[PDB]
Amino acid sequence: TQPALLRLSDHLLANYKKGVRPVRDWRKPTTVSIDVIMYAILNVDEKNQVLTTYIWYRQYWTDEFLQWTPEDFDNVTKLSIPTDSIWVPDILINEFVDVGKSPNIPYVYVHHRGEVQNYKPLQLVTACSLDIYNFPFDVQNCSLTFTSWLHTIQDINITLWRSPEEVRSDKSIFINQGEWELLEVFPQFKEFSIDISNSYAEMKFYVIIRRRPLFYAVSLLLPSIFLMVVDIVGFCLPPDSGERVSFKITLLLGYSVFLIIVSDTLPATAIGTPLIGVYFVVCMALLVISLAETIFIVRLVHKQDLQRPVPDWLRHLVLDRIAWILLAVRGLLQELSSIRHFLEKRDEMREVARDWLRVGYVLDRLLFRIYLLAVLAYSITLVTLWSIWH
Amino acid sequence: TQPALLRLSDHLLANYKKGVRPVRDWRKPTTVSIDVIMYAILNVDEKNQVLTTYIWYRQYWTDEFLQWTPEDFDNVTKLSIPTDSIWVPDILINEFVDVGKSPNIPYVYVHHRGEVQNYKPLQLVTACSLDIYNFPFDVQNCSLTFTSWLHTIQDINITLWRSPEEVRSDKSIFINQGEWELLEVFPQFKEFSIDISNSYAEMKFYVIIRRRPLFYAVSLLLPSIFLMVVDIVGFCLPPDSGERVSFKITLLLGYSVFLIIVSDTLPATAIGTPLIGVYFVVCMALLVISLAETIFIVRLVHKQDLQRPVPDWLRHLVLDRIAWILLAVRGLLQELSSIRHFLEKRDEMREVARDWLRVGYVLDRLLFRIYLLAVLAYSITLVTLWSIWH
Amino acid sequence: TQPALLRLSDHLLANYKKGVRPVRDWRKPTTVSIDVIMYAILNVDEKNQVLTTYIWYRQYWTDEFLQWTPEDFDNVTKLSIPTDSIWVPDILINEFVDVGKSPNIPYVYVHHRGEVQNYKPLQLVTACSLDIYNFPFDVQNCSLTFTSWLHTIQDINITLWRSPEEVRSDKSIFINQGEWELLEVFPQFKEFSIDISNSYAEMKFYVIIRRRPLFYAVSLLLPSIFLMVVDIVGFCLPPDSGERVSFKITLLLGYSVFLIIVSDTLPATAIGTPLIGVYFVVCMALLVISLAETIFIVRLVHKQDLQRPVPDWLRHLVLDRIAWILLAVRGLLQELSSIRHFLEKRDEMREVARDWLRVGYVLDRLLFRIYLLAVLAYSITLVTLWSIWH
Amino acid sequence: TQPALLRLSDHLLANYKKGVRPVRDWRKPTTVSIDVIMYAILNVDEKNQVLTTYIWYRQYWTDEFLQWTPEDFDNVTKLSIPTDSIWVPDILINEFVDVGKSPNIPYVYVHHRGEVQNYKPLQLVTACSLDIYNFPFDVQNCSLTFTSWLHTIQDINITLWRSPEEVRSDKSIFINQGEWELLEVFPQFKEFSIDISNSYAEMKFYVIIRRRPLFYAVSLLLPSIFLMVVDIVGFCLPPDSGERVSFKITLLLGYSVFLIIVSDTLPATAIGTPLIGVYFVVCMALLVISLAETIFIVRLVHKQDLQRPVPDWLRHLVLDRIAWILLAVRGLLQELSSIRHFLEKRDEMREVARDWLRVGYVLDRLLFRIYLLAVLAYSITLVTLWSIWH
Amino acid sequence: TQPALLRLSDHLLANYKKGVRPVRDWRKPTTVSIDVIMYAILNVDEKNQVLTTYIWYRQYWTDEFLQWTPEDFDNVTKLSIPTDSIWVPDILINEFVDVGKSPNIPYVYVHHRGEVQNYKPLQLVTACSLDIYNFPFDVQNCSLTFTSWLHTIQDINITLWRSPEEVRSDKSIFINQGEWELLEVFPQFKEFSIDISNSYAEMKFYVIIRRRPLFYAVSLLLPSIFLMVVDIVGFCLPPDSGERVSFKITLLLGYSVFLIIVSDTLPATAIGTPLIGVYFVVCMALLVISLAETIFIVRLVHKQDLQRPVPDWLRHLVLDRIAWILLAVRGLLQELSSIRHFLEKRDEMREVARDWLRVGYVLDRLLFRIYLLAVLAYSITLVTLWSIWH
Ligand SMILES: O=S(=O)(c1cccc(Cl)c1)n1ccc2c(N3CCNCC3)nc3ccccc3c21
Ligand SMILES: O=S(=O)(c1cccc(Cl)c1)n1ccc2c(N3CCNCC3)nc3ccccc3c21
Ligand SMILES: O=S(=O)(c1cccc(Cl)c1)n1ccc2c(N3CCNCC3)nc3ccccc3c21
Repeated sequence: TQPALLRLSDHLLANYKKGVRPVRDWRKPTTVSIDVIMYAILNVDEKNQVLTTYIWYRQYWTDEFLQWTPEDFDNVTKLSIPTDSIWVPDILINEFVDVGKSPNIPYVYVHHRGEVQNYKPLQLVTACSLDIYNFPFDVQNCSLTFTSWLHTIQDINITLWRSPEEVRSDKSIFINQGEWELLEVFPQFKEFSIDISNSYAEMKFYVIIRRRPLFYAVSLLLPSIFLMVVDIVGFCLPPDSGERVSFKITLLLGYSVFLIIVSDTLPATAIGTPLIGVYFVVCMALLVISLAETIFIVRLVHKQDLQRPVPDWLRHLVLDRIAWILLAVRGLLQELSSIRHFLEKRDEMREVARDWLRVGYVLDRLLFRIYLLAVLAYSITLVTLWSIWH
Repeated sequence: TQPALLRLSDHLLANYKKGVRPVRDWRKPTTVSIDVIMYAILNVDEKNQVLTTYIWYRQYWTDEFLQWTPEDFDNVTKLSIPTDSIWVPDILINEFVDVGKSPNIPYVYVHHRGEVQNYKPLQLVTACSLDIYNFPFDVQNCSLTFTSWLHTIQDINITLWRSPEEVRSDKSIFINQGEWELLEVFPQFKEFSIDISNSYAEMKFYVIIRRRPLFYAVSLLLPSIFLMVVDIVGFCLPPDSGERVSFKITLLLGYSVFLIIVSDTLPATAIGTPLIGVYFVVCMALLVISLAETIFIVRLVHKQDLQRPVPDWLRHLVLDRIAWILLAVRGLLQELSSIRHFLEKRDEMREVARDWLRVGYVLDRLLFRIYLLAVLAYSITLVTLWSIWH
Repeated sequence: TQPALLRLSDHLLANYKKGVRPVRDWRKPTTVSIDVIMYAILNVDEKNQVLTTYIWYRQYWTDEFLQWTPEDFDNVTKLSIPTDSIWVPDILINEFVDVGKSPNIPYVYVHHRGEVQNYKPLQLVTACSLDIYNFPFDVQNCSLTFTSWLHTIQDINITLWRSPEEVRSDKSIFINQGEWELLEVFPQFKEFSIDISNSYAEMKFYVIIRRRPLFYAVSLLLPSIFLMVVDIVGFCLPPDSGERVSFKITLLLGYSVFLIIVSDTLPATAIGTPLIGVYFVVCMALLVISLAETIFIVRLVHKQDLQRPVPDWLRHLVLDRIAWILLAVRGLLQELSSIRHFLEKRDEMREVARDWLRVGYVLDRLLFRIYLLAVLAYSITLVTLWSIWH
Repeated sequence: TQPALLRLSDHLLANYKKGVRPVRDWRKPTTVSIDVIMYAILNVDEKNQVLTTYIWYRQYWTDEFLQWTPEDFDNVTKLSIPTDSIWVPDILINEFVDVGKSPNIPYVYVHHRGEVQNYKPLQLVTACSLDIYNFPFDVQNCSLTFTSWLHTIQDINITLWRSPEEVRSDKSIFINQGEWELLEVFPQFKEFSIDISNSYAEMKFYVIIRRRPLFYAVSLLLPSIFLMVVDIVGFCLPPDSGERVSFKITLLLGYSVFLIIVSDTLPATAIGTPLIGVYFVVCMALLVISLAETIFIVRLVHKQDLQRPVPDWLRHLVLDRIAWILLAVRGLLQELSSIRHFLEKRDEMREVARDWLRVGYVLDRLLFRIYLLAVLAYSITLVTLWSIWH
Repeated sequence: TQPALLRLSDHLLANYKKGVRPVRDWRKPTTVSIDVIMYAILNVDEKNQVLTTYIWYRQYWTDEFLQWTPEDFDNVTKLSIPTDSIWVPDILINEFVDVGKSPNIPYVYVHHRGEVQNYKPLQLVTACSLDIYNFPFDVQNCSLTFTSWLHTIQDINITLWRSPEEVRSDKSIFINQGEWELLEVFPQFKEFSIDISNSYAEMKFYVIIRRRPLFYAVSLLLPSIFLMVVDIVGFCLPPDSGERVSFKITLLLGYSVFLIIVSDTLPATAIGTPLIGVYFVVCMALLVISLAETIFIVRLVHKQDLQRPVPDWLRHLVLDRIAWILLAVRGLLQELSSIRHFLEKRDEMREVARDWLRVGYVLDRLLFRIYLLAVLAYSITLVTLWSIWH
């Protein structure tokens, strides 16, 4: 007479207590079968070490009070029952540090043998240990531990809806083209217990994610390479021009402000700084070495009246070995003699300055070649290190 | 006797179970008809790849328990019933990554034949794949998938309130003068199923939005064009002035800090960087070429005592082809001869410096003309590329 | 015997259905009277085009079930009834894009003739079209539309508690000394309908707000005026000092970084950039013109050995019109003749350089006077434009 | 037989209506006594003019239905009753602009004569007029107004739990070592009414808070003093060095970027800018005056061939008053005469340059002393202004 | 017949009042035992002085109404009861300034003797006094005070689940690899009372946390050390080069912008600035002393025509003590005499300049050695200060 669904709901939900664990025998536990599918990785924050993810969570447990024979209710084998009208296990993650805002699913499926299926999306804000030692190429290993917060293993036990390999290989609906790439979700079962009898069943899903380094390529490689290129270009200025040192100090200031600004996007952790800091300080050291070379050559070639003739050893070395590597008539005569003396003194000072300038030019050429070779070696080493990771 | 609305509500809502799917026959599904109208696009986030929109959502389904004959209730054909007192389908979006804060509508309209109409505004925070390859002019294609989270197609099915063309052409109440322009909302129906029998009905609304490029015109074109203009202006400084290199390095530092600052507003994605990065690095390369030309000409024209006479080939080439393209009396005599020798040496050095300066000036003029032509060609290419898109 | 309030509440709220529209005749609508008073303008966001305001909202409608005769209840004419125990119209704003967090008022006043008065504070996050074409002095015109989300005009109709002039003139409790100044709140009634019979009653309150320009006076006028002042000061440096160009380029870099930083506080919209951008780029053009003038004069006065005597036309023009507007004895003789020749050549080069320097100085004086006049004219024009708006 | 608490709760809460104002006579009001204790000042935002505070709020009113004789219930004189089971006045603050997240207290104490005590912590986000005219040393005067949102003075009246002096002197549990120091909380009672009969009782607590200036001492005084010190140091460079103007312009750029950056932490209001802006622009004007003095002296001492002998008046003044304040033999003769003429011309130019350099040096010394005296006077004035405030 | 759990729940929760404190005798209090385990320190905020932590909180109290004999219910000794169906003490923290978002645990364990165990995770936003006097190495001492907000010690009393040593030594599940290291959690019991009879029981957990200084090592030590190194490198430039002062001022500008930027990450408090500010201003003073030395030596060695011969005392001192520490024939003769006079004057000026340059060079060498020794002493002092803390 009455609709089958209405009669079934009246038969089930009448005198049904939602605060009672649904077992006819209190000794057996309610085995909750669990399944997790990753949807998206909303945020990985290396500063506070929290991982924000969106997952599709489903679970099913056998409710021994929501049972009926289909033949008495017009052959209905399953129906939807509100989640607030039945007992629901309190399965939640240990790693929680903040409650996620997720849509509330008001209905759950109940079968004629008691199986209750609960589908629900969950947004998770979980704490994790984020090691950024390989920051541009780091692969993270985050853990999600689903366990009952109160019930022991003798009340609520947790298993997997699907085989572990199927959960591992599930990468169908994951949002992929973001910053973080999901590798696998590995489920593992352990019994957490710090007491002889208080054993708690937990299910650990090791969410393994790999960062995509192409995000930071333009941000990191381009400015440093550009500034080394302009350093090489500016090395060509003559040392005695009087502007080479200004060029070098301006370039060093530019690199310093670049490093200080990029430090806002480079994370840090307690165990250690990311390894690319070593490369950045190596580039800083190369720029400082270039500046020191410029200052030394400027010292060599600067023309001041205290200059003395180039020593024999320095002259021979630089200009040979390094080069091959690379009556009132008497009263009238006195005034002319004095004028000639002054001109000779000026000419001798000019010649000494010329010799020092030649030595400085040869040394500058040699040191520029050495610096170019060092820069090429550093770039080749970086390229060959990047290649093996590919 | 009693008011018609009160009697109707008592007749309907008495012994009415809100946890039961409203069908007299459990085999037929409840066909939920759906309609979506876009109101505003609150935020498009290219970093986390989430789209925030506000939509006006209405749905109607046939409730087979909320039926009456109007003649028995003073000819009432419809009435408002609280949303919490009736069964409501759990239609929600798959793309959800965060629950939106939207006003709660407490009433729904119910007709005398069971049709229940639910009007509700929804704020959506949905994940989408944002491709910014054409960042200033990119058109996005975001999907909204409305489906029942639990019920299969044999329980809840989804259709459209209006024809697909009407939903596509709906741009009436959309907030238009913002950053993002709505092109169309294209509805499509698919059956999502990863099981033989567990088929789920879904309705996909492809929200297609086009960015307005005029937002970033002042931010991008103006600084680069201004810095190229000042580069052209500063190219006029004489190479031997001793300040041209300082001008060029200061300009390069300014452009570098501009690029680093503007990188904070330029988004990036895993698949690739926006194409305007190519244009920006081309402008950087042009500035670097200008600096290298300045340094080369400074090398040519710098006056130092090691200068040798201009070679025959270089002199002929630059100054012709490129130009057309563009007794104690004897003792007295000795001192005078020495003075004349010193003056002649200084004059010869000055003349050699003059020849080198002339060659450098001619080369600088030619290279300035070439650089101006290259800049004009680049600007014309950019303008003609912008024209075809208009 | 029993307290009058208890008896009255038992008489009213017993067998009272809160899901029924309170009319004895379903044909007549419930006329809801609305009054709105602005408290504060929490935030006006020109980027996402959302307006955040706090208002004091009160409404009253005639409930035909909450009626009694005072003489039967100890002459009680009004009482407070919980808001959750009575029917409340679902009046809410169309412009909503996010739900506002506002305190919940648990009680409403009910009179003996059915009038139910609902007082409630509301925080509103509404979308609006913000035109910043006159950004420092722009007056905004935001609309708040109160209407029933579900009920048509035949069920719920909306009017005004007070006359439109009284609502317009209400500026008593508004927080005034903030950034935004409230001009008026203009109420207007319209019938929103996109169907023959589905007519919806709405009440539009045009919130008109004017920005106070004194916020940005120090932020905008002071840096630009200061940098023009230092440009005028630095124009006094001699062109041949060798540091005027460095001064000008440093000043231009400072103005560029100022503009880039201040762009973070200058909003932009799709329809167009704020008009003060024109003034800012005019200041940029004036600085660039100053730099170009400095470079031109440096070109004129720079002393290099390729200098030729000043042409007759240029000399006459600049130095008149612009100025008015503003035997071994023979062997001994040969060496002396050669020395005299060298000294004469050097003196002639020095004299040519002196003539060119004089011409450059006169031209620099004239162009400095012209630039000062142009700057004064620009400042006077800005002051006059500001005065007429006052 | 039964427990005393259970019997008392059954006697009280049975047939008890929580929607009725608890008075046997509706003519008398429920006098709510209010006490407020400040816990912490979470945030004072001068931009949006909102004050965030945490307070400990307690109130007690006489409930005439929750009365019993202790002798009938095992001498129980008080008990805890859930807040949701009794009538609670809707006392809330007018100044609210956002609802505060505060813990919910589920129990209230009820005495045997009806006194109901409600203890609750409250987080308040209230709008206030923040005058920052004395920004580093400003004392704010914020108002908290507790009143019933609906009930008039004939229904709910408000008084103080403690005497006003006790509320004023309460600074025990306030968090003190933060940025803001609490001076006093002054309670005042007023009757808010804009109608003859609609009088509302309100209680205003004037929260008076004084900012601690030691927060911004390092941020403001240190950079300006340091840049003044380096300005004084750089004033010692010789004017003819050719780098003094570059030093001054670099220093000016540094101060400009410092001011622009510190503007991000200096708030502004509609009524007026903070007074320390005057001091900052005075420092800026001092730096500009130093730059102008440097440029003027550079103009005086610059050596160019157009220099003319120092005028008699300038020479006398600067160098006295300011200083005290601080045959082929004839053919042979012609060539020597010409050489002597050239040397004499060069020597005369050098002597004129020397005289101008001496005048410039004396003037530079005098102006440096004047500038040092002005800087010392400004620093002394600032110190003596700070002393009187201490 | 019926399931044991259902019968037990019916026996307990029937006619059970959840608003009544569960004691058969109202004179005895409900002794709540408290245990707290720290999970993670989400955020320590020194600006607003708030501490955000996640803790695992469990409590148990004896409910005298939830008691049964196991033999009558199939030997059930414990069961799970919903938290909303029983009386729960209102234990919450005094230090709260904002409510934390934590998962809600819906079940609590109840034993057959009345013991009710409540497990719950809590996110705490508590105010604390953060002293950053030793900012890089500071250890904080934050207090968490658990007490009943309403009930006095005669109603609810608080003790510890475990011994204080066990609570102190608990560092098992704390997230350790973050910025903050947990030292211990020290529980202490006090009776808070400001009245003769209104005594409140409270339990204080002194959360003691130590910051890990390795976070800021790269951010602080590296830039200052690098800028000192480049200062030492640039000290080698010859004083008469004309670019040493420009190098020094550019370096000072770089250090100034570094300090201004790093001030954004250096917190400040009312009681005092962090001690590393002293070291930073010492580095500033060292750089300023270097600049002043450079300016002084530039003054000494600058060549201008007003130079006078080096005084006897200065010459002797610097060049000895500091060095050891480190007829028409007559008409023909007149012209030659005049030429010789001019050449002699120029030579004498050159010789005076040479002597002054020698003195300046010796003084510059000595002062560079002194500055290097001072820098080495400062670095050694910093290293030895860091060693003793290790
Ligand atoms: O044995 S313990 O007292 C213990 C003793 C010493 C070190 C440690 Cl680390 C633990 N203990 C065991 C589980 C557990 C728990 N969980 C119950 C199961 N679901 C998650 C919450 N919360 C707690 C909250 C506060 C204090 C203790 C506990 C606790
Ligand atoms: O007389 S008024 O209409 C009036 C007329 C003209 C200017 C002004 Cl400023 C007020 N009026 C008086 C109190 C009051 C009120 N409070 C009731 C007491 N608790 C706080 C809220 N809310 C309102 C909300 C909207 C409109 C009016 C009011 C209002
Ligand atoms: O004696 S007091 O009036 C008092 C008098 C003078 C200075 C001080 Cl500092 C207190 N007083 C004692 C406890 C207490 C309290 N707690 C009850 C126990 N749990 C936490 C909240 N809230 C309050 C809220 C407002 C006003 C007073 C109190 C208060």
